[PDB]
Amino acid sequence: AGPEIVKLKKILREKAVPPGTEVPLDVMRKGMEKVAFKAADDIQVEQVTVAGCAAEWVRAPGCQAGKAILYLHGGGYVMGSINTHRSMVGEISRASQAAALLLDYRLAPEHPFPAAVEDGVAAYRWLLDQGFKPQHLSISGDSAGGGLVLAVLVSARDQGLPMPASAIPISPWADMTCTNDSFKTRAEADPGGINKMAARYLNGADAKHPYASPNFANLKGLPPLLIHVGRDEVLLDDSIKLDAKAKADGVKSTLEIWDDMIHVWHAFHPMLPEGKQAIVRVGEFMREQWAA
Repeated sequence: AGPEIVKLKKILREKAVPPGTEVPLDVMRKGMEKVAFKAADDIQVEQVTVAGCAAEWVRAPGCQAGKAILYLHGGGYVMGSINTHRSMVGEISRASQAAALLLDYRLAPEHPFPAAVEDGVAAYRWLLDQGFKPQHLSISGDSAGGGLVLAVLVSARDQGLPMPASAIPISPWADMTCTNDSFKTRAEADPGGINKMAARYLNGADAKHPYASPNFANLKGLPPLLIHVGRDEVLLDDSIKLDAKAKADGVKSTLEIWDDMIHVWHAFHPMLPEGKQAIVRVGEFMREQWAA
């Protein structure tokens, strides 16, 4: 075992709604805004707009000259925002000695798929039109953000974009049909409302569309991947298959299933030792890919 996730699973259990209570969308969004972590005080921010989206360049101490991270936040594609993900991304910047571009890409259901892919690609392109050098770039992202990381890669590659040096999807949702065992096998260990979000993002598009659900994509050509995911999460299967397909596709990845972990446990770094360490390790990984 270990005891910090025990306290914290108990905590998260008492705060989740029931099973299948039906939460409005602005009620869910404000929820997330109201309980989002304050970024550490040593982190600095600087707002920018990019491809018509608001953004923050998110810089911790340490940050090196050429380097950058296109960070994409999770939230189901229908929620989450610079603010909800500022704290964790600070930490990932601290661990990786790079500044992050923390994108407020378009959300459904006002902006359905392929909107948020069109934003990712456009931000990446922008980083390049700023003269960040592909091999100095990394791209990372939790949850829905994690699948998008992929989707932006396939997408940018299809359009002739030089690939970045690493990509680090965290607990990615890369399969919008949500049909994987882990939704059953793993359900009792996590805290379908995730299907309503597909429906919201998809808005009737092919749910196996490569750019929506990149576990059905051609990944041939993409850069070394490090994929994080907790044994006690519903989304486990999405991460193993991500690893399978990459393998299948020529790509390097290191799947690291962390046990007794839950969805994006990184986000609980302020009170969670594995939080802190998973983040450190995300850092080592892009630093490693960059040193190469």
